[PDB]
Amino acid sequence: DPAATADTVNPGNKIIYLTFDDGPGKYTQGLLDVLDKYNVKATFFVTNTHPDYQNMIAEEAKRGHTVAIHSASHKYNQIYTSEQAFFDDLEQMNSIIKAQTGNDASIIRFPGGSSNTVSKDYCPGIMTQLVNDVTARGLLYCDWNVSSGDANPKPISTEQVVQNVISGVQSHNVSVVLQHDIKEFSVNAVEQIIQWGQANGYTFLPLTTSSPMSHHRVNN
Ligand SMILES: [Mg+2]
Ligand SMILES: [Zn+2]
Repeated sequence: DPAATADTVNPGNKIIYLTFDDGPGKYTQGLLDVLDKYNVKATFFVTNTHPDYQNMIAEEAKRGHTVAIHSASHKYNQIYTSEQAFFDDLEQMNSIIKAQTGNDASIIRFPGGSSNTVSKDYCPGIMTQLVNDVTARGLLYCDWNVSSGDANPKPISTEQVVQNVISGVQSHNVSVVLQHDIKEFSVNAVEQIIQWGQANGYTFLPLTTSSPMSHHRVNN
């Protein structure tokens, strides 16, 4: 029930929240350098899939970005077998974020989105329970309303990612863009996306606890 949660703060008009899933990884440092070049803050929904880059979580926070939870294991067949397994994994990821940044996470992004149906193969009904359990735990969750197309099993070109994000943003006064910073071709699109947005009156912001969240329909 939306009635039970605090109002969010209107962020203004022509807003873009660039967000990045599945990292950190080998391309994250380069992405941080690009964001610094344009003085833009973003949001990272992190995993422990590539623990050789775990210190990038500390760097993301140090540089002013929002560090949020995606999943420690990012294994659907583990985290979606029970509420208990999901939160064991979520807590492991939060603990790494605390170790690295000094702070707990406040925001999460469910693997597959809150709208995913892959979780039906492991626990029917679990997403309906988890959106309520995450809320009861004082956590916020965010899906997205602009696809970059960078999740396709066959990669698209950097130029196609640029065009996908620029065209999707124009559909929304307030956009939450999904990219994955573990994909080199998609990271390499971010510079042109920022150039275009800044030249067209858009403001890039990081997600915070007072931001409006983007929520999909829950399908499981
Ligand atoms: Mg329960
Ligand atoms: Zn993911």
